[PDB]
Amino acid sequence: PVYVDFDVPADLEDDALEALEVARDTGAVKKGTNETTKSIERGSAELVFVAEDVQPEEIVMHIPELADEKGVPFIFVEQQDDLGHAAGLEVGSAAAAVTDAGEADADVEDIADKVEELR
RNA sequence: GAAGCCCUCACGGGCAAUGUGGUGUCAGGGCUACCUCUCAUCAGCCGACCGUCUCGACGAAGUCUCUUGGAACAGAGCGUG
Ligand SMILES: [Sr+2]
Repeated sequence: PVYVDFDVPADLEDDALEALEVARDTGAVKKGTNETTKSIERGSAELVFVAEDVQPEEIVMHIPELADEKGVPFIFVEQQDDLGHAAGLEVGSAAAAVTDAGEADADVEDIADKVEELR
């Protein structure tokens, strides 16, 4: 909420999670705020997800600005456990990063595009 | 970066991407590229001597004479470990 600066429509979040699921099956994805953080720093990240029900918020507060000064596009998910399920985890995930999609590159592109428009 | 931990005989359950586990800890470390090599460390297995304290077993040689005395464990004489 303090790091969130725009609401994402359930529909968009839907497409993003699906795109993320086919990303792990095909391409490569990072699970965890730390791994997600290094990817954004090493530049090996295409799309990073960030849960919105993260408490404490400090764990993810840095993702937004870090992503901006790195061109890396990012999107919010209303729930932490979905992101983890989608990321293929048996647990939750405060943040996620698609380290190069996989037969989803097309979708990822649009989502990023759609997001930028959503400001 | 799930390669992990806990409970249960098992089935199964719980924990864990807000990081279990690997690596590492100033002879700094890590990574990339090399040489060599380990007996350092950490973990676990086995597992005492001796010594000290206490307890216990075993363990030599007179119960001879006279006198005094209620009593010899005394005096005098002979004898022993
Ligand atoms: Sr959780």
